[PDB]
Amino acid sequence: EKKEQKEKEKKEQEIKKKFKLTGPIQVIHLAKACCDVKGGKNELSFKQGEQIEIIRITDNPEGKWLGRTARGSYGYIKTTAVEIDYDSLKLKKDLE
Repeated sequence: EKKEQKEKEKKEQEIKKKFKLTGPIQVIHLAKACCDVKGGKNELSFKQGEQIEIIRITDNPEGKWLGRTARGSYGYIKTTAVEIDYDSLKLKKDLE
């Protein structure tokens, strides 16, 4: 199907230039932002229990990863602001 552009908000337009995700991006892991976080202008405006996905493991000076909420907001993440799991790539919590 046309799973190329989804266009949810007006946010992904910007993030494609700002964080540079212009094109096809894949998840590296599944994060879940915890707690009350800084979440500034470069960061994702997420929250505690926010189901975000990180698409980019950045080594870039920001010292942040590139994540996105299920709400369609992409942002940098302090690696401490989220719970980064490898489990969530498979989801083996139930495992049935």
